[PDB]
Amino acid sequence: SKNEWRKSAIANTLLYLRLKNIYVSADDFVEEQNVYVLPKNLLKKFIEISDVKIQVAAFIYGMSAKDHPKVKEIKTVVLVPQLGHVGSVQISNIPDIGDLPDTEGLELLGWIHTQTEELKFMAASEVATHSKLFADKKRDCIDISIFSTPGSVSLSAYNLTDEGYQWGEENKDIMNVLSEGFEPTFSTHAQLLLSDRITGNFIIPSGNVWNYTFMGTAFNQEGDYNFKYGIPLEFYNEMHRPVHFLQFS
Repeated sequence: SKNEWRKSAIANTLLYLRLKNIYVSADDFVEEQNVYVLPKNLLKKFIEISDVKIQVAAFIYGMSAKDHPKVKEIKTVVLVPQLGHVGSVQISNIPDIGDLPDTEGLELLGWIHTQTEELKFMAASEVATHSKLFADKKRDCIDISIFSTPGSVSLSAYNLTDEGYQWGEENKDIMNVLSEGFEPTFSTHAQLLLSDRITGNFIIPSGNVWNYTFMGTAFNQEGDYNFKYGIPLEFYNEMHRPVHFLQFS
């Protein structure tokens, strides 16, 4: 619907106001665990480009800080082609950004995403998505979950347990008419800090578009996509609107 598209784009124009009230998860320090540090500028943009209803996700990359090897500063957010849902998101593969400058020395740290339900653990869909991405690759990757609701955003970071990965691998394609054997205790608290004392940037798809929610037939979940440094488009940018052509070859 043209009218619904117009209304939904307007609804997102107020998302910047949620950055006026930011809540970050905190717990007793554990010296054996890493501390993950998110630049405020990345959070601001990430929220600005998100949706009030449909989940939006991206990969986080970074490296150790100067003061301490166990402080991981997030340098770059990689927005990859995805197809979002209420309560879940289909994310394309861990991206190849090796051909880009200043990517040497960057570690894959995990993923970041928005959600519209307040929880104290990774949801069933979160667990499945996380396992699909990281189970055979890098199990120490974190999940930064952002509860986005009128007036505010709340940030919590999680690790997935081996039990969590085990169960996630048994649920390969998502449809939450499911969740048999799901346990809220599959995830543990990871240590997160928000900081305006550091700044970060974005890597985006070579063709700019990342939101395939309304272009499902063109989405290639197992696609080999190309990437570049850039400014990410907002969810209801007109470039994300489906268009049709009649072909004569």
